[PDB]
Amino acid sequence: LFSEFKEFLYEYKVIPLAIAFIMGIASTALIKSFVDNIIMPIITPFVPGGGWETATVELGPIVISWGAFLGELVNFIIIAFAVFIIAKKVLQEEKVEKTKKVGIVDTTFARVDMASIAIKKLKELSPNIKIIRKTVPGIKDLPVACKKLLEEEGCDIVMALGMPGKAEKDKVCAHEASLGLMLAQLMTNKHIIEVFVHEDEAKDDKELDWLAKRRAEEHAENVYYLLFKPEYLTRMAGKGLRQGFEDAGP
Amino acid sequence: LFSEFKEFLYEYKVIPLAIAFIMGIASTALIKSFVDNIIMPIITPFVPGGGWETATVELGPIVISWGAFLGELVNFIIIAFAVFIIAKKVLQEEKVEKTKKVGIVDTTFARVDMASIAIKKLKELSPNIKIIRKTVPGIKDLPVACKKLLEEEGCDIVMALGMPGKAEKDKVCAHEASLGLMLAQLMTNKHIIEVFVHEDEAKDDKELDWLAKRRAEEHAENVYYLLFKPEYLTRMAGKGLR
Amino acid sequence: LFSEFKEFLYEYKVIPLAIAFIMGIASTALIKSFVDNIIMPIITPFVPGGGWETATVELGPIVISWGAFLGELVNFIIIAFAVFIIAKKVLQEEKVEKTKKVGIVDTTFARVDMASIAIKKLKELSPNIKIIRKTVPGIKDLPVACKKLLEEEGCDIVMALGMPGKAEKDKVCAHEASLGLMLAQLMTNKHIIEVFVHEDEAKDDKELDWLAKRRAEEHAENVYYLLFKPEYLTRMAGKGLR
Amino acid sequence: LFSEFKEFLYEYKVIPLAIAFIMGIASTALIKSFVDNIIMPIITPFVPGGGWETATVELGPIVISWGAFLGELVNFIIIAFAVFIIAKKVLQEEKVEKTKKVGIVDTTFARVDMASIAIKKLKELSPNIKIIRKTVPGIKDLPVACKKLLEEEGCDIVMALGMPGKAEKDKVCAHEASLGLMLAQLMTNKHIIEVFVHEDEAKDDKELDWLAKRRAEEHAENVYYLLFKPEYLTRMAKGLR
Amino acid sequence: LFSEFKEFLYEYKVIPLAIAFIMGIASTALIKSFVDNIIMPIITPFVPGGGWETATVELGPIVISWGAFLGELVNFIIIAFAVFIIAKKVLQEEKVEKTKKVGIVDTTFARVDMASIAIKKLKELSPNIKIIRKTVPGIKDLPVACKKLLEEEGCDIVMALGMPGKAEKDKVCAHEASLGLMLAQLMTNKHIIEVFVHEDEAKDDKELDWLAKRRAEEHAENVYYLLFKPEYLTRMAGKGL
Repeated sequence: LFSEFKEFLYEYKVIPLAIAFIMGIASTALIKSFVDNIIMPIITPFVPGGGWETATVELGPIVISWGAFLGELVNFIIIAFAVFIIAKKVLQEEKVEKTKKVGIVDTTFARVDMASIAIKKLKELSPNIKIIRKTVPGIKDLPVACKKLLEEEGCDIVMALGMPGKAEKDKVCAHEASLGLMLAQLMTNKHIIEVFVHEDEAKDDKELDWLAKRRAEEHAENVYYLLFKPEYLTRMAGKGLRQGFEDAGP
Repeated sequence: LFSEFKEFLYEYKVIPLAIAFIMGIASTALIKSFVDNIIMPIITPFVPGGGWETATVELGPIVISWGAFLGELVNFIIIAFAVFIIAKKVLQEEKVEKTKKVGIVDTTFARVDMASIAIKKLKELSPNIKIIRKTVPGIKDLPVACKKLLEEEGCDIVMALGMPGKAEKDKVCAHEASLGLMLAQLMTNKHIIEVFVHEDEAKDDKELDWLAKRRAEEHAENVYYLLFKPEYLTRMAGKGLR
Repeated sequence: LFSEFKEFLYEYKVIPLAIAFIMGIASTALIKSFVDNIIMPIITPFVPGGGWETATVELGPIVISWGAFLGELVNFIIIAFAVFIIAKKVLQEEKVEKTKKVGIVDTTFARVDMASIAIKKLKELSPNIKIIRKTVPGIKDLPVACKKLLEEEGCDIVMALGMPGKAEKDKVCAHEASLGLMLAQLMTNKHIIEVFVHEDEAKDDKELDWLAKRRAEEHAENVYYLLFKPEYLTRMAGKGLR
Repeated sequence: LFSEFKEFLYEYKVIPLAIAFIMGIASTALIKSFVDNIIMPIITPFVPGGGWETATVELGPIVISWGAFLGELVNFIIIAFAVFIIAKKVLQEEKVEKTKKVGIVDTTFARVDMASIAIKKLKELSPNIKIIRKTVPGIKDLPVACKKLLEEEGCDIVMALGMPGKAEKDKVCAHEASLGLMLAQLMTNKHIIEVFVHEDEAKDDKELDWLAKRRAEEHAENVYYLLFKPEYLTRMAKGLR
Repeated sequence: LFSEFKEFLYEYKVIPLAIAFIMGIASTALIKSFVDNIIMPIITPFVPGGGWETATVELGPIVISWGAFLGELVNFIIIAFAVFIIAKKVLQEEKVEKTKKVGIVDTTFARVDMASIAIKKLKELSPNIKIIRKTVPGIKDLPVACKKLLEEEGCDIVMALGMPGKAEKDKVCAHEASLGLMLAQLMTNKHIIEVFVHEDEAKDDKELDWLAKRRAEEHAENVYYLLFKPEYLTRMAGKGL
C-alpha cells in the first residue's frame, strides 16, 4: 500500500523536488496575503474601507479596475525583492573560503612513513590548513581514496603517498595506480599531488628512509604553493627546478 | 495514440517529476483546508461564526483585514513545520548506516576457490556482515560484475578474486582487467579489493592452492579494516607491512 | 519569433519538464472534481442538496466548517491511493519476463563466421531468446557497436566476435579494441562477451576455422549461463574449468 | 541589486526550468477556458443558458452536480490528447532519416591528402551525403576534432585521416591518438572510422602516396556501407581485406 | 528545528529549484492581472462596465461566454510573447562571443621557459587575445591544470608546455601525462595543444634551449590558426608539415 510509494520516492528522489513546491506555493501566498490584507489598506486610505480591491476609474465607457492591478503590481514588487535577495544570500554562502583543506592518503604497505613529514611541513608553512588523513593498505587504493576526500571530504587538494615495490609485479601496479590518480584529478578538477618512492630508487634502508622523507617534504611544499602562492610558481616557470640535489636553467 | 505518450514518459522520466506536483499541490491544500476550516475557528471564538476570514480592525480611515492574514500566517507556520520536519526525517533515514554489505566476485576459470576462505574469514571478524556472491566465467568479467554489485546491489565494498594464467596472453587480460577495476572504483567511489594470483607466482598445485588461500584471507582482513577499524590502518601507516 | 523558443526547448529539454505540470495539474483537478461533485453528495445525503461544502457544526461560539475539510480529507485520500498505486505499477517495470535479448557483433574483416555457430548454440540452449545482429567492418568497430546494442537496442548482453590479425600492427588494434569493450561494459553495467581469435593462435585455415567455431560455441554457452543459470557458475567457482 | 539574481539564474540555470511552469500553467488554462466557455454550451443545449456548470440530477437524497464533472471530464480528455499529441511530435524529430552527414578530419602534418579521395568516393556512392571537413595540425588533434563534429556538427559518422611518422616518438603518439578516438566513439555512440597510414608501411614516396589513397578509398566505402546498406556487411560477415 | 532544513537545502540544492516556482507563479499572475483589469476593459468599451467577463452571445439555445475566453486568449497571447522574448534574450547571453581566451600551462620542473615565446608570438599574431597563465610543478600536473582553465576559466583553447626528462622514469610520466590531456580535451570538447620537448631530443643546453623555444613558437602559431583562420589549415591539409 504505502511502501511502494516510499521506495518510489527514494529511488527517483522525488521528495526534495516536491519540497520546492510547498515552499513555492506557501511563500507565494504568505507574501500576497500580507500585501493584500495589510500592505494595501495602508497604501490606500483614500479608498474607503479598503475598497482598493474594487477601486475603479472610468474613461468614457471604459472601466479600469486599477486597484486590483496596483495590488498585484505591488505584490510582484515585494515578491521580486524576495527572490532577488534570496538569490544574493545563496551567492555568499558559496563565496566565503573556509581555510583550504588538504587530504593525505598513504599506505600500510609502505615501508617509510612520509605522511608525518609532509603533514609537519604543511602545518609549518601554513598553520591554518585543515588536514584530513586516511590510510589504505595498498597503492591500488590511493585513487578511490583520494577521489573520495576530494568529493566527499571537501579537500581542495590531496597528497597520495606511496612506496611501490622493487618487483616488476609492483611496477605495473604503481603505473596503473598513478593512472587512476590521473582520472581522479580529471573527474574532480582538483589536484592530487602524487609522491611515489620505489624501494629500488635507494640502495639501502638508511637511504630509502632519508630519500622518501626529503621528497615528501618537497612535495608538501608544492601543495603549499599551488594552494596559496601560485604566483610564485610562475616566477619559477621554466627555471628548471627538480626533486632534491642539483636542478637546471638556460 | 496513447502509447507515444507512455513511451515519451519512460524516455524522459517525466512521471516522477509530476508526482512531485500532485504531492506539492495536494499537501498544500490539505494543510490549509485544515487550518482554515478547523484551526482558525478554534483560534477565534471571539469573532462570530468563524468570521475570522472577514475579521477586521480600523485605524483611522485604514481597514486592515487581519483575520485573513492571521489565517495565512498560521497556515504558513503549520506548513513550515511540515517541511522542517519532513526534512529532518529524510536526514536520519538517509544519513544513518546499515550493516555493511560486502560483494564477492570470482571466477569459474580460476583454479583455486578463494571466495570460500575469504567469506569465512570475513564472517569470523564480523559475524554481522551481509555477503553477496556472484560469479562470472573469465577475469574479463570482474569489472562489470563488481561495478554492478556496488551500484545495483548496494555493496559497500567488493572483492574481486582472480587467477590470471601463466601465458603472456593471460597477462594482458589480467592488467586490462585490473584497470577496469580501477575505473569501476573511481566511477563508484567505493573500494574493490583486488586479489589476483597468477598461476606462475607459485611453483606447483600445492603452493598455488596454499598461496591463493593465504592472500584471500589477508585481503579479507583488509576489507574488515577499511570497513570497520580504519583507525587501525593509519596506525600501521608507513609501517612496512609487506 | 516562434523559432528561438522551439530551439530553446530542444537545447534545454524543457518540453518534457512541462508535461509533468499538465499531468500534475490536470490529474489533480479531475480527481477532486469527481470527489466534490459526485463522491461527496453520495457520502452526504444527510446534508440537504449537497450542502456538505457549507456543512457546519457549532461548539459554543466556535464554528467549524467540517464539510469542507471532510471533502478535502477524502480528496487527499483518493489522490494518495492514486499516487501510491501509480508508484506501484512503475515499480513492476521489473517484469523482465519479456525474454532476455542478446546482441551479436562481428566483422567482415574476420576470416571465419563465428556469429553463425554462436547464434545457433544460443537459440538451442534457450529457444526463447531474441537475437539482434549487427556487423561492422573492423575490430576497431566492435566497441561503439556493442555499446549501441546495449543502450539503443535493449540487449541484455552482447557478444563481440573478432579475429585480430597476425601482424604486430594488428596486435595493438586488438588490445585497444578489447579495452574499449572494457569501458563499454563499465559505462553500461552490462556484459559484453569478448571472443577474439588471433589468426596466429592456429597454424592453418582448417584449424583457424575449427578453433574459432569451438570458442564461439563455448562463449555462447556462457552468455546462456550468466544470463539464465548464474547459480551454476558459482558451483563451478574456483573449479579451474578453464 | 538586480544583478545577483541574473548571475544566480545563469549559474543554476533556473530560467529554463521556469519556462516549463508558464507553459504548463498557460496551456492548462487556455485548454479549459475553451472547453468551459465554448465547448460545453455547444455540448449542452438542453441545459438552459449554459447552466451545465450547475446542472444536477437527484438520486433519492443524493445531489450530484454532474455538469461540473462532465465539463472536467471533457476538459481532461481534451488536455490528454494535447499531451498525447505533443508527445508524438517530439518523438518525430529524431527520425531514422535526415540526409546522412559525414565528418572528415585530417592533418596538415600528414604527407598525403587522403581526404580528397575519400570525399570523392563518398560523393560517388551516394551523391546525397552532406560532408563536413575540419583539419587540425597534428594527429594528436583528431580526437577532440572528431568528437566535435559528432556532437556539435551533427555528423552521423566521422573519418579520421592520419599519417603517423616513422620515428618511435611518432608511434607512441599514433597509439595514444587512436585510443582517444576509441573513447570518442564510446562517449558519442557513433562511429569514427580510423584510417592511419604509417610512413614506414610503404617503402617510398610513390607507394606511400598510392597506398594512402587506396585505403582512404576503401574505408570511405565502409562509411557508405555502415551508413546505408548495413545488411550487406552482415552478408560479408568472410575475411574481406 | 530550522537547521536540518537549511542543511537539507544545501545538500540537495532545492533552493534554486523553488525560485523557479515563485517566478513562474508570480509572473503568471502579474501578466493576467494586467490583461484582465486593464487590457480587456480597454478592448471592450461596448460591453458595459467591464462586463466582458460575463459577456455572452446566444446561438439558439446555446450560450457562449465569449468574453471570458477572449480574455484568456488575449492573456495567453501576452504570456506567449513574454516567454518567446524571454527565451530570445537568454540566447544572446548564451551565445555572445567576446575575444577568444587562451590558457597557457607550464612547469617549474621544465628547464626552458617556452611559455614566454609562445605568449609573445600569440600576442603578436592577434593582439586582441586574452592570455591566462598557470604553472604547476610537474608534468603530471598539466591535465587537471588545463581542464581547469578550459572549464573554470573560460579558455577556448589551452597550451600545455612540458619538458619530460631523459630518464625512462620520466618517459612513463610523460606518456601518462599526455594521455591525461587526451581525456581532458574529450571531456571538454576544446583543444589543448600539447607541446612537449624531451631533454634528450637535443644534445646540449644550447640546443635544448633553442629547440624548445622554436617549437613553442610554432605551436603558438597553430593556436592562432585553429583559433582564427582555420580555413588556412585545410588549405595546408595533407601538405606535409
